[PDB]
Amino acid sequence: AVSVALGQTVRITCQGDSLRSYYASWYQQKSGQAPVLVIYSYNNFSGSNSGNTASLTITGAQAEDEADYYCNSRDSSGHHLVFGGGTKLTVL
Amino acid sequence: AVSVALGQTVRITCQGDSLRSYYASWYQQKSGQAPVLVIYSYNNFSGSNSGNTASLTITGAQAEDEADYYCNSRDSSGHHLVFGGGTKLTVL
Amino acid sequence: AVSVALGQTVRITCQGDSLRSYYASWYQQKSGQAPVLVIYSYNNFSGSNSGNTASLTITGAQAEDEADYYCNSRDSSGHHLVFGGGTKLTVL
Amino acid sequence: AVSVALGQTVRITCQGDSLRSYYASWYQQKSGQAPVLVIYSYNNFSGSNSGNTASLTITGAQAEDEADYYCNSRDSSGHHLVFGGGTKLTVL
Amino acid sequence: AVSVALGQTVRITCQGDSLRSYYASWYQQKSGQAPVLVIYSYNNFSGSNSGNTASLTITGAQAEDEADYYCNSRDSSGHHLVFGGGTKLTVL
Amino acid sequence: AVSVALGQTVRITCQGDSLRSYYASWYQQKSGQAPVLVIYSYNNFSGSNSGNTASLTITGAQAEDEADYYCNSRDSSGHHLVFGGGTKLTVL
Repeated sequence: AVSVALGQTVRITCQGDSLRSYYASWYQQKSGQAPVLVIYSYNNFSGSNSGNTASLTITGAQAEDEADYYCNSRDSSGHHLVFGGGTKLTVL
Repeated sequence: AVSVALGQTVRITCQGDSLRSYYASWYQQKSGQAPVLVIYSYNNFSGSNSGNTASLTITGAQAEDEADYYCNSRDSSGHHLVFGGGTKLTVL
Repeated sequence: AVSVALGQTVRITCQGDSLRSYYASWYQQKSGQAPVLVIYSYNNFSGSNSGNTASLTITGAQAEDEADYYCNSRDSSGHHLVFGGGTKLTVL
Repeated sequence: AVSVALGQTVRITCQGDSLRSYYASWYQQKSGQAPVLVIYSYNNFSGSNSGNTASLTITGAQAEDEADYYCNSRDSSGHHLVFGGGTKLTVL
Repeated sequence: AVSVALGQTVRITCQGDSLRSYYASWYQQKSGQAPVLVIYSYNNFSGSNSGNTASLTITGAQAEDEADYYCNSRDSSGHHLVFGGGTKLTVL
Repeated sequence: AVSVALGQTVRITCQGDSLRSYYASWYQQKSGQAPVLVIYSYNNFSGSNSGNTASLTITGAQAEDEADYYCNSRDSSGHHLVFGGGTKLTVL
């Protein structure tokens, strides 16, 4: 009569070798990530039956080195269903 | 009669080898990511039955090195359904 | 009678080898990403039954090196359905 | 008659070796991530029957080094269903 | 007649060796993560039958080094179902 | 007649060796994580039948080094079901 099934099957398989060999003297300098962000500063939404998905993301500085080598499923998601105002499924 | 099935099958398979060998002296300098962003600064949405998906993203500086070598499914998603104002599915 | 099925099958398979070998002394300099963005600065939406998808993205500086070598499904999505004002599916 | 089944099967299998060998003197300096973010500073949502998913994320500075080498499922999710205004599934 | 089954099977298997050998004198300096965030400072939601998922995250500075080498399922989740306004599943 | 079964089977198996050997004098300095966050400072939700999941997280400074090498299932979760306004499953 009714069958409601919410399933998520995530099968991730990685086979790899990361061999990193430095045989000689080296120098790395990635210094100085100081972005100055000044937003909406130093200056002189929805109604009754609705569905609203709003995202504000502010990041000053992000820096990834030698990372996420294999099968990086970070922050994975699915089927975002933002319904508003009343849902009705009916069979007669 | 009713059957509502929300499924997501993610099967990721990577087979690789990353061999990185430096046999001689080297120098790398990626310094100086200080973008100055000044937005809406230093200066003298929706109604009753609606669905609204708004995204504001501000990033000052992002820097990825030697990253995400294999099968990078980072921030993956699907079927974003932002419905507003009342949904009705009916059979007679 | 009613059957509503939201499915997403993502099957990604990569087989590769990244062999990077430097046998001699080298120098790399990618310094100086300081774009100055000044937006809407230093200066003297929708009504009742609607669906609105608005995106504002501001990035000062982005820099990817030696990244995303194989099968990069980063930020993947599908079926964005922003409905407004009331939906009705009816059979008699 | 009714069968409601919410399932999530996550099978992640990684086989890899990360061998990192430095045979010579080296120097790394990634100093200076002091982004100055000043947001909405120094300056002189939804109604009755609704579903609302709002995210505000502010990060000053994020820095990942030599991390997430294999099978990184960090912050993984699925089937976000934000329903509002009353749901009714009915069979006769 | 009714069968309601909420299941989550997470089977993670990693086999890897991280051998890190430094045979020569080295220097690493990642100092200076003091982002100054000043938000909504120094300046002169939902109604009756609804489901609302709101997240505000503020992080001053995050720094991960030599971490999450294998099978990092940190902060994993699934089937977030935020229902509001009264649910009714009925068979006759 | 009724069968309601909430199950969670988490089987994590990691086999790895982390051998870290430093044969020469070294220096590491990661000092200076003093982000100054000043939020909503120095300045001159939901109604009757609803389900609401709100998270506010403020972290001044987080720093992980040489951590979470294998099978890190820290803060793992599943099937967050925040229902509001009265649920009724009925068979006749």
